[PDB]
Amino acid sequence: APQQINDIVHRTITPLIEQQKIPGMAVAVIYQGKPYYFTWGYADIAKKQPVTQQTLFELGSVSKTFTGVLGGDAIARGEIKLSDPTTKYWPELTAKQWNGITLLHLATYTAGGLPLQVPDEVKSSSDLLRFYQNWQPAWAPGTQRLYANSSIGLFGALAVKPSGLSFEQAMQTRVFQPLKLNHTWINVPPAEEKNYAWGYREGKAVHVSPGALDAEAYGVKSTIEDMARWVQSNLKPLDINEKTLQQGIQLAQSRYWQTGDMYQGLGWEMLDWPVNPDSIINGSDNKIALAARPVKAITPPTPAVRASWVHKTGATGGFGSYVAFIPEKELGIVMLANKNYPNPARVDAAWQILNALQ
Amino acid sequence: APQQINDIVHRTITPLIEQQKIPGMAVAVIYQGKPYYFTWGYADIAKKQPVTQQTLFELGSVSKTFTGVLGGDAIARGEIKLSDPTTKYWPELTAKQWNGITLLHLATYTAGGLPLQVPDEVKSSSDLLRFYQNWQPAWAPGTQRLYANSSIGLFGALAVKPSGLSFEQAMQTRVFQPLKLNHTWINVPPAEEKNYAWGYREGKAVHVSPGALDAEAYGVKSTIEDMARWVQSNLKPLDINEKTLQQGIQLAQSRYWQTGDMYQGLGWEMLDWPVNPDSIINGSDIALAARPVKAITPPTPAVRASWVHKTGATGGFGSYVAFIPEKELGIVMLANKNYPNPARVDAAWQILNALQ
Ligand SMILES: *C(=O)[C@@H](NC=O)[C@@H]1N=C(C(=O)O)/C(=C/OC(C)=O)CS1
Ligand SMILES: *C(=O)[C@@H](NC=O)[C@@H]1N=C(C(=O)O)/C(=C/OC(C)=O)CS1
Repeated sequence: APQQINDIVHRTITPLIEQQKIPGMAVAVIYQGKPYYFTWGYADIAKKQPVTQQTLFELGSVSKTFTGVLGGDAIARGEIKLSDPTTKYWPELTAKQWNGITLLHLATYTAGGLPLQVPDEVKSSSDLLRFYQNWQPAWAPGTQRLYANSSIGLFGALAVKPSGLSFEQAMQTRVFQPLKLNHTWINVPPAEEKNYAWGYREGKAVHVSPGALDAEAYGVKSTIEDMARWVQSNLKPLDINEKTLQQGIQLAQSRYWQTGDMYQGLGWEMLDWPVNPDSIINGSDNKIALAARPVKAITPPTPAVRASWVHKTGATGGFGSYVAFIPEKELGIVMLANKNYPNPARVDAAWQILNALQ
Repeated sequence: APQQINDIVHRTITPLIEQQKIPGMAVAVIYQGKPYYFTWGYADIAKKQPVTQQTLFELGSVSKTFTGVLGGDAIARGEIKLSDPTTKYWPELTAKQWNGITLLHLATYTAGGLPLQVPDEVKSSSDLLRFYQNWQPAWAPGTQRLYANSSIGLFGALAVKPSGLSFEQAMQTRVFQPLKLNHTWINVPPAEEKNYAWGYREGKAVHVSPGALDAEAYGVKSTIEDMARWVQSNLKPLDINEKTLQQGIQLAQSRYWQTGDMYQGLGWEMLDWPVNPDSIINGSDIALAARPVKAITPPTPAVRASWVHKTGATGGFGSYVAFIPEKELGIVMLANKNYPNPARVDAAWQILNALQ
């Protein structure tokens, strides 16, 4: 790596790991379009297995960026429209509160207060229909953004209905394969288990538990190499050969709603660059990031803005992830750890690094 | 051309020219991506000059397709947003009816009843300001569509302000040049007058008159070759090398509003394909039809299975362009008489339906 990349990464990430007591960490910096990789510590503390370029980490809510782009691709294929009623694709969802809730509201957490989590007790398809049929909204559609796994989770499940493919099969064949993400999985197969990091929570080794709509909201596992490729793809979508995927990545960075200084994409969130770092740093703390906020519709949505900070945080019980990039600067960063440590500390580190390099 | 293309075109266009008494016509069929050209009759009856592939015709309102694409390319550049208020780009528009009227409303005829024509007495840009300030909407913004040159014409004018270029210069540098439309003009240069057809209105030779926002709403002249290249560009925007233009073409074919079976783009109008030919044939015809619109929220990106089209007339010319992206199929009809729109649509549908 150029010395200026090594110096700012070492000075920022290495101390963060000490401060947060992170067992293992991989970071990619994309600089003038090319990836540079850094690794620390252990994937599995008991085995003393080092983090490598092949180590798979739980991306947690970073998965929503794959879901947003898979939906973007289905729109480009003309299979779905974000203006369509949710009930077009789930004809069994007939209760009256759903009138007026569209795929756009599910994808952007604006349906009117669908809950942060799908309840743990929901296990079957039948449980899931009953939970949505029984949900009562806190606000009208398209008035309030409330971050919610049960919102974008349902979007992803419905987006793939026209294709007839399972969500996993659509994600593999339409997104992971065309981008050569060859070590990225919704369900880690036996061959990859030896590379699958353990997460650490209260010192115990953990992996995420099965949950309804887990694949669509928080279920992707990936390596630092494949996430570097994912950043590159989202930095420069016109390089992607497959027309509908190139389109889908562009649609996932369109600005659909504005709250404060952020804009909501499909999975991705965006702010103009240069950003106020205190804004993304404080905004990432869960007391703000999970609060309801009033949205202004952006009518029609602004196409992807090059001069943006585009980012997403993600956590599972044992893992904490962050991805951020600025298309205009051909610059990005991926940070994967096998401990769930506070968001502001991720955003602050990533900001220090990217701001040094632009 | 392949004998089947030849035969469908000639058995359609021959009787059209006879029945409508058209003095000169040029047609291009785009079939599997490649252009095939046909020409008939006279560009200049008095001078006995035939229509050729280099004859310029007035496109009339087909010019709005170039204005919608130039707008789409300005949005792709980040210079404007369709969600911007009009007053952002013309802050002298202080009259209170302008609050809430966006560039999207201007581009799609939904501002609330701006009129079809800018009145003839509007010359200067101060007369133009006074016209817009004094205009009284019939409706709230985004509730009814009323086709209007004064609506998309102002959109064209404002969309280029951040660029710092004249509308003509932006159109030249950002659309005509990149697409090698080198015989397409807002103002026909002296060197190209020998190729400018006359239009014919009641047997008299006529050309379009200057008027305010003419360039933006109805003032482009072009050849059948350059119009075939325009149709190719709109059929396959992914082949275009300039990234903002490729995107601008896509934005112009997004579906912003629905009324009946038709969707409004930026300049272009679209229907799902296959189309009921009655929907487009009668649909193309009335001096004012005000139609309620449903917003497409958010707009649908350009749908490949569409019949995408635009009609156009000036006092002496009648033009039509239609294409179907998923079949790589298109047609351009240019004539130097303004004959009824249903006759245009009917011919076009009878040709393209036969070729797919
Ligand atoms: C995605 O990461 C998702 N959690 C998935 O398991 C979101 N991120 C959170 C976080 O940043 O920590 C969430 C914490 O939720 C709480 C504190 O209840 C949940 S939503
Ligand atoms: C463009 O062609 C424009 N005339 C410009 O000089 C419009 N042309 C019409 C037409 O195609 O005949 C118009 C019909 O008006 C309606 C009701 O759409 C509008 S003026």
